[PDB]
Order: sequence, then C-alpha cells, then structure tokens
Amino acid sequence: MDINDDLNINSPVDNKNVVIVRARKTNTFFKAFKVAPNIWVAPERYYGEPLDIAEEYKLDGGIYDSNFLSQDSERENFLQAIITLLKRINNTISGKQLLSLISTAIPFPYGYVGYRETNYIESQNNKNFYASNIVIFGPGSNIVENNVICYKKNDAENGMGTMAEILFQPLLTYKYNKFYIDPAMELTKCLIKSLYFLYGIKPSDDLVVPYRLRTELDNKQFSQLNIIDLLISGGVDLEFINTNPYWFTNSYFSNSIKMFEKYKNIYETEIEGNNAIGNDIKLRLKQKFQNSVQDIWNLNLNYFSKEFNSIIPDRFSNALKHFYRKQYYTMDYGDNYNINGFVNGQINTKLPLSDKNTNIISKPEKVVNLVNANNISLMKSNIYGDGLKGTTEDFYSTYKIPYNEESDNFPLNNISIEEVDSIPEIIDINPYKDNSDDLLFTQITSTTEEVITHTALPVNYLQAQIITNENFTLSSDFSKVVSSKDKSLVYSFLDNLMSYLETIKNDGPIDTDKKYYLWLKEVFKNYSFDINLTQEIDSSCGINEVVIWFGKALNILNTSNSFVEEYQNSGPISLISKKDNLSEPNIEIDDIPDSLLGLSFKDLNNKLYEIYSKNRVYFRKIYFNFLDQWWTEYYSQYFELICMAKQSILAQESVVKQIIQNKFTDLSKASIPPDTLKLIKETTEKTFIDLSNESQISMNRVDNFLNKASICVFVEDIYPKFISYMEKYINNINIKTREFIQRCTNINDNEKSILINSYTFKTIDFKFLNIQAIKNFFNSQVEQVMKEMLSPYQLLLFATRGPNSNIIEDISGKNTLIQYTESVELVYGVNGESLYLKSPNETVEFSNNFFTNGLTNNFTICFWLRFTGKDDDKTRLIGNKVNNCGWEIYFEDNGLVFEIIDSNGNQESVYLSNVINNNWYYISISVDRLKDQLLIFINDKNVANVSIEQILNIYSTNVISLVNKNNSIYVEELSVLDKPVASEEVIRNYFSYLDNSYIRDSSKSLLEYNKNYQLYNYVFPETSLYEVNDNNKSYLSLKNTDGINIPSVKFKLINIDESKGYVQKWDECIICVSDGTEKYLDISENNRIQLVSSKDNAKKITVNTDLFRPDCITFSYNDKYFSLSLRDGDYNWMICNNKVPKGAHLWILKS
Repeated sequence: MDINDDLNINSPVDNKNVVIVRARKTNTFFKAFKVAPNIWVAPERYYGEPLDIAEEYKLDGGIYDSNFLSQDSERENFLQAIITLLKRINNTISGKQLLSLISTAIPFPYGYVGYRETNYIESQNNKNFYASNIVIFGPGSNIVENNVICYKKNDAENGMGTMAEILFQPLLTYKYNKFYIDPAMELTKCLIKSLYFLYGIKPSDDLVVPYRLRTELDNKQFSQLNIIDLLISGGVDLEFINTNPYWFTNSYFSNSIKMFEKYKNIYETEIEGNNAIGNDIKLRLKQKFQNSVQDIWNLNLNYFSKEFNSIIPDRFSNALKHFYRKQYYTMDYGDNYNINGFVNGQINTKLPLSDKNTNIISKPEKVVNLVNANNISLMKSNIYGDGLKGTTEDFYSTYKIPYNEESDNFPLNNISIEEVDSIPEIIDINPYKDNSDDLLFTQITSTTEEVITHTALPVNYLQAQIITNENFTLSSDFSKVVSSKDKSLVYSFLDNLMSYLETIKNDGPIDTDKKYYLWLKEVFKNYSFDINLTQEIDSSCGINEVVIWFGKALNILNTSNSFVEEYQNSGPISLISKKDNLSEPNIEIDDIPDSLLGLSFKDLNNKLYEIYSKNRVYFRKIYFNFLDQWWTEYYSQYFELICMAKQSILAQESVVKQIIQNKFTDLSKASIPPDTLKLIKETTEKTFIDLSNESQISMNRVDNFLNKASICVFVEDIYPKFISYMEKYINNINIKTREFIQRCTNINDNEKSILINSYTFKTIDFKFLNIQAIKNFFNSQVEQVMKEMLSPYQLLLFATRGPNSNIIEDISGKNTLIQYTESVELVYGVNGESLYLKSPNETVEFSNNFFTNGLTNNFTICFWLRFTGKDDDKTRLIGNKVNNCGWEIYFEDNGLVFEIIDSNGNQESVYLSNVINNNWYYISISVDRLKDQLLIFINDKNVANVSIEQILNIYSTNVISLVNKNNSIYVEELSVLDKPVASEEVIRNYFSYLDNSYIRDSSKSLLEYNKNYQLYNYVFPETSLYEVNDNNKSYLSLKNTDGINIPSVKFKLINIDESKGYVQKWDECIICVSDGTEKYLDISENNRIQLVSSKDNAKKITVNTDLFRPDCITFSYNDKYFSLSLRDGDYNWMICNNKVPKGAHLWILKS
C-alpha cells in the first residue's frame, strides 16, 4: 500500500524521496530512497563495516565479498528486492500494522535549552533535514550477515529511542530441510527488533539467557543468547522462559515499564496540545503511546509465521549454524516471488544455488579425523560452532530464583491504519546535533581442534552418503565404502533399493517406455518400503514409533546386530553422548516473618496460608528451571540427532534421484521417439517430486520418535532428580516451620497442635509432571503451520452465497483454480452449499499441478453427488482424461463407471450399480499406486477393490473437469487427497459432513416441515403405510396381503413455531396425513396410532434420529417410541409399544 513503488536505482537526487545524506558524523555520505514515512532504503553496503576483512578474522559461515552490492544492476535488484519484501509485508493485516507503528514510532525529542529530534538525516550541504526512524542497508562485512544497528546506543536504552539501521540481504535465501525460507519473514524479524530501538528499551548487553549446552566440547559450556533475540525469535525456546510464573527476571522489565511511563508522561503533560509544538510530531507521539512496552515484548515471528504462512525454524533458531550446513539460493523477484509470497509456496518454488556457496567459510569447532587401526586418516569430519557467546561458566547454578512473585494473544490490533495514514509527514525537523555515536568494528578469530578417532561418529556416517563418484554403486558396509580404493562406493541403508537393484544387475537394457516405467515404479516403491520402514514399541514413556533404519544411518546402537531391539534394551537415554548435565538450582533463604511470632490463632492461620501460597507458587519456579535444563542440556542433543537423521533421509533420496537421472540418461541414447521422451521426462519430474513427498513422511517418523525419546528422558531421567531435590527442600522447610510455630509466644496449645499440622509440606506438593503439556511444548506455531502446508488435501471445495454474490473457492490452500460458467448457482446440498449445474453445456474446470497425476502418485477423489440423470448410453462426468489417458467417472446404465487408463492403453473400468436415482451418494475413489490397488466407496460401504497392477503411466492435464451435460447434477464437498484411503476415514468422513442436527429423507436430502412424504418401516421396506377402518375409527397399517384392499399413505410434519422451515433433532411436531380431512395422529389406551379429525387430539411427538443411519428418523412419545405391531391381518399397525422388536424404531420419509 503506502510503499513508494516508484524509484529505479537510477532516480536522481531531488531532495524529497531521493537524497544523499551523511553517515553518522563522518566525512562519508550515502544515497537513500524514501519508501514510506520515516522509512528509507540505502541500496548499497553498510558503511561502518569494512568490506574486504582480514582472513585471520573471517567468521565461520560468512561469505565475504567486496564486489557484492558493488554493481548497479545488483544495487537495483536489491532496491527492488527491499521494496518488494516490504509490499509483501503489507498485504498482511498484522504486518501493515507493524510497519505503521514503525512509521509512527518516532524517537522522543529533546527539550528547552523549541523541540529538537534525534531521528533524521543531514545532507552534504548540511542544511536540508529529513526525518527517518528506519534505514535498510545492504550487508556490512559478511554478506549473509543480517542486523539492526543503534544510532545512539544510550538513547536506545534510556526510554527515549533512536534511529535504527538495518543491514539486509534480500538476494539470498537458504533451505530449512525440505523447503526454502521466506526472506520477507527475515526482514520482519529485523523490523521487530528496531521497535525496541525506536521505543528506547534495547536490553542491556548482558541480559542473556542460556540457549544450548555445548556437548561437542570437553566441559560444561553454555551457548548464551541475549533476551531480546529470544523474545523476537518466538518458536519453542522461549516457551521455557515465558512460563506462568515467569521464573527468570531482571531490572530491565520493571525499569522498562518505569521509564516508559515517565516518557509517556512528559508527552501527556508537556507535549500534547502545546501550540508551540505541531501535529506532524505530537500526533505521532500520541500514536507511539497507544502501544505499551509489554505489547512490543510479546510481539514476534510466531504471530507472523501463521500470518505469512512461512515455516521458519522453531527449535534452536539462533544456534542453527551448529546443526545445519546452511545452503544458499539466488532469489528472483518478482517472478518467483509475488505480493503473495513465493509464487508456488515455500515448498515448490525451485530456486538456483548461488556461486557464492563455495566462498562460504568453514572454520569448524573441531575436525573428527576417522583413522583406522594403522592410524591413517580415512575421512575427517567437521563439527561447527553455533556462533554464540560462551559461558563460562554455569548459569543455573548462579541464578537465584527470586522469592518475590513480581494473558493475551495478538499484539498490534490497537493501531488503526485509517488513523495512522492521516498524520501529515514530519517536514520541519529541528536537529539535535548529537544524534549519533561514532561506530565500532569488533573482529575475532577461530581456533579449531583436530581429533583422531578410531570410532566412527554419526558425523562420519552422514558424510558417507554423499557422492564422490560420477559413476557409482551403493553399499551397506560403512568401512567398505570408506576403504573403496575407488572410491565408487556410497553408503546407503536403502537395503531394498539395493536388493532390487542388485537382482536386475545382469538383465537386458531399458528400451521400451514400458521397461522404464516398470523400473521406475519398483525403484520408487522400494524406496518407500525402505525410507519409512518403522516399528512401534514399549517404553515407560509411551508407545514410540521407532525408525528402524535410525541405527544404520547415524551409527547409534548400530553396534548390535539390530537397531530396534537395542533401543528397547538401553532406553531413550541410551542414544545421546552426555547424560549427566543437571546442576542444583540456587534457591531462597530461611525466614518466616518476625512479627508473626506474636500474633494469635485465626490471624496466624491465614498468614501461614500466605507463606504456603508463595511456597506452592515458588515450587513451580524451581520446576521450570529444571525443564529448561532438560531442553538446554538434553533435548538439544536429541535435536543433534534429529537434524542428522533428517539430513540422512535427504542424502538417501538424493542417491536415488541420481540413480534415476542416470537411468533416463540411459533412455537413450535410444529407439524411443522424440516427443515420447518429453513425457517419460515430465513423468520422472513428477516421480522425482513423488519421492520427496515420501521423504517428508520419513522425517516425521524420525521426529515423533526422537521428540518422544526426548520427553521419555524427562520423565524417567530428569524428573526423579527433581523429586530428590524437592523433598530435600521441603523436609528442610518443615524442620524450620516446626521451629517457627513453637517460637510463637501468642498462640495457645491448640494453635500449636493444629498449625504444626495445617501448614506442612509433603511429596504430592511438587508432583507437577504433565506429560501432555510437555508434549504440547512441541506443537509450536510453525509445526502447526507445517501441519497445514503438507496436508493430504489438494482441494476441498467451499462455496458461499456471499454479499449479493457467489464465492466458489478452495479451502485446501493450494493452487487449485476454479474456472467456470458465471451461470452456475449454489443450492443447499448435504451440509453446506452444493454446486448446481443446470446440466446444459455448463462445465466447471479444476486446475492444479498435482492433477496431472503420473506414474507413482497415490490419490483419493471424494465428493457428494445427486443425480437427475437419464439415458443408458455413456456420458463423461468428472475427469482428467486427456486425449485417452488418466481417469474419468462416466454415467452409464443404472450407475457410474470409473475408467482408469495409462499411456500404453491398459485399463480397469469399474461399474458401480445403483447411483442414477437422485438419492445423495458420497462417492470416494482411492487409487493406491504403492499397493497397486483400486478401492471405491459408495456412501459408507466399500463397493470395490481391484488390481491395477497392469496399469502404468496415467499422466494427463493439470485439469480435472466436471461436465454435467443434459442432466442437472448436484455436486458438493469435492476433494482430492494425495493419500490413498481406508474404510475407517470413509466412515469417519461420511458421518462428519452427515450429522448436523437436521433430519433427512431417504434421498439423504434435508427434511423440511410440511411436506407430503410416504412412511415405511425399516422392518418392512417397500410395503407402503396405509389406512383402514375396523374398530370404532380409522387406523394406520401396512398391506402385507397386497390387494386385500389398502392404498399408499401421505405424511406431513407441522411445528409449534410458525416461522421454522426445517426439521431438527429434539424438535416438537404434529404428524398429519391427507385422507378426507387433515387427519392428525393420536396414540390410543391400546397405544395404537389412529387418525383423528380433531386438532387438540393430535399428539405433540418429539423427533430424533439414528447417528449411524443417515436417512432415518424416529417418531415417539416420552420414552415410548413408535414401532410396528405384530403381523396381524395381514395388517401391520402403527403402535406406540414397549414389547415388540427394536428394529422397527427406524422410519424413512421418502418423497
């Protein structure tokens, strides 16, 4: 929105939106572009950070490059890059709100010996003055180095605020596992930081909390992380310090709220409404103060990861440099990146690696040299540092958990954007001369250990799965791979991929597309056997879905003959390298009040409860400290494995893909036709992709598994230790609480008796272990945002009759394009609005990249359908049958036909009987390419399973088309899954859409009041209910001697509420029949239903229904439901009786 899109890098200096201004107070000056109110861009290197720095000084994982941002093309790219990320941040309610606080968050001005501001730029005539809160630069020394620099450090600390400089790198991004991180999200991180600088609450440099324990190292050593980054980081880690209660604290918060107030007050008292002052400023101050310190603190990347839909790491985000060999991709705006986000999502958008990846510094914390018995180097493996400050030493020891105990969810909604975009530009700035400090380069060295080892490490195993040889074969013997003189071996635990590959070793060539598809299929299905091969087991800590290959990949408990049995053996604890890291907490001194010594019973009673209060609260505090250490010292190690195991599956995938690439590189040279290959190729790209889908699944198994084990160790290993410490504290407390009560002069013998007993502490006082909320730690915002982007729905079709308008969208959150006739109307269907096609040419086309299907993709199509369909001849209905490939559902004979076909002409067509009646039918087709198996489910029964093992390449268009010629069709809740389906979910999904509290007809359509339905019993299906006179009246029967002269009966429901349209369960009703008059139903003293012509005789029956039978209701009275009388005339009379068979409970209203 309010972002200036306008400037090319080549816009000249105009003294308005394009200035050349002085950097601090130096005899340096740089070029700048106003993108917004008080927000500028400096599309060149940061000035106060040398460009070619000394090698002795280059840090690990930097890319240093003096020729970066040197060029104009880049300077432009970048200028355009920033503007872009800024606009992408603006299509976001929350982020536009953020940026508006940034616009309006001016640093407070200095006063009378009228008002003089800190937040500005001087020009190089030094007489023109431009307001600025933010300036976004290119990188300083290192080019993957992001950052926020204070203009006047002390102004940033004192409650005042100061201009902020951002160094940014928008031209590179990196992968996190299997998806690319979103650079806009990283800018946001920085904007967030500068609010502290604009507010004047930058936390003191030594307000740092422990982050991760350094167990690559020989002693107890902590990586520590400044409070500010912890908060703005969000993710899992602050969930250990943001606890209720807060266990850790500091002068900074209390003081931050203090000095905020003073500065809020100076505004209130002096600045607001002073007519020497002026609106460009005082208005913005009002706006700076409509937000609190507290708001800015509880603001961070969580709330935005949801809002942007970025996955960005949630565990150990700050120390990733240790866990991750980060990889760098070149960034194209605005083609792969829109005001939308990466066009294609974080997952698909496929970016180019950057040439700079090589210049990336590798200064390992240590180098693991794997040497054999003869002490020769086999392979040397690097172990990287996280970057952070180090101990030294122990924090948990040193920090005294304060004796003194002194919600929300979303942070910037206070800020009204009408209100903000109304305030006139600050134009008259009166400069405070001394607005800036002189700046500082710090620089430092790395020192790296070599270690010799005869013991292969996980870090070695990992290294063993990357390819040395352009020509190569797999192997499961680590040493065989290392000791390849070749070295053409590469380690692999894909035991079956190799098993199959070794068996086809000596066969004929790949010449048919048929022979290739076969192979690719087996390859792929083999990789799936392998990579997600697992087994569930019993620990005390739950059932745990164990990764069967885990041992063989990182070489942990691989020392057995079998991994899985040995995790059983040793415990979750067995998997990590440092197991004794826990460190007694510093707790609180020994006095209960002295002026309680002389109070009497009922007063001392309720103030010993004050002691008890603070105590039970303070136990929680200790607990928290312990948890933090679990995480810090133990989970961190479980994560150590996680990333390794994760990298491992990805390495494995990559073997395969190259194996596959080299098989098409074989394909042909060939007999095969030019355009034939275009397909084999598209297909394999589709298959290469299918593998990745599969690989995610493996990474999740490793995640449940290792995360579980992580908590397994909290329950079994850390917790019992908490118990020991805690009764030490309480037994000791109890000594001293006994001795206080007897020091009491003013309490009686019965006060001594019952206060001793009343206020003592025992073992159940500190049993806090909640394993579920421990497990809840892990579903961070990101791991939730992840849930969704990877979900099996490629489409779920919503539609609403919107504000005088018709919205037909896709709730799945993918590509899925809906292209249709404007003439398509929406009618209530099963549970929401059903697509109504009048049946003419009226066609709707769904569009999604997935829908092209291919060789190895599994997928399910479900949808509701009601069909006013007609003739005996075959008619296309829904399908992606492109020129004789793929699949279609036809109309034919009295049902539907599922036809499914490959590029070779092989087919299983499958006739589904009973569909063309217009009763609603929930069709589910599940095609499993993994198991070669076609399942079809109509409503809640599975109607078919069929072998498709003769079916090959079903590759078609990216469009699944719903046609509906001649025959109006009702379609609702149309879905496409990328998983094949089990009957359980069929039953689950059937009854989900299906129970809404409303009642139905036997066409599964909605039941409304006042409609002429026929009634039948569940017991007697197609014998119509009828009337007959025999005993003093007119009765209700069914004719089981057909043509003993009774004819078909007409029902209608009627309501006490004149307005009410549609029938609901636990509703009240009057049953009517059309005979001679309106006949109203009545239960007699024989409890036999009989038709009366008398309004107040009519019974007020309650309607209810069966939750397993979709189309069925019941009619009843006060616990006596309506059923069918014994076979009688033959006549079966309507009875309200408690002694006949229960299977006559069920009534279908069919119109």
